[PDB]
Amino acid sequence: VSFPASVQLHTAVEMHHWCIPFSVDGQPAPSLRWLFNGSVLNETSFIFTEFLEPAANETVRHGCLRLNQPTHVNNGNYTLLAANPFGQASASIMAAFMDNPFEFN
Repeated sequence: VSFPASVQLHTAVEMHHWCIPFSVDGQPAPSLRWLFNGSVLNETSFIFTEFLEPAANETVRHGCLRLNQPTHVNNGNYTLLAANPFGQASASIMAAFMDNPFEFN
């Protein structure tokens, strides 16, 4: 069972944590939904919505659709849809996180 403490460090590396910045306003507070290339994007533990802190001033809410482990499969068009009783809005953005994989001939 019992033995001495051992430890090991490696070369520091930058992760590929990305953020698609967004702002959302409306009262009552709207609901959000994302689309990836036109279809519902279901949030996982590696792709999820995250809000920044509320200013104390405005009604807006700022945040990120965070992507912690993106690869070329995640390259595409992203849309955020918001809706409240008084109206519905949408905004598109194209994003690329990694080049497309090399293919031989």
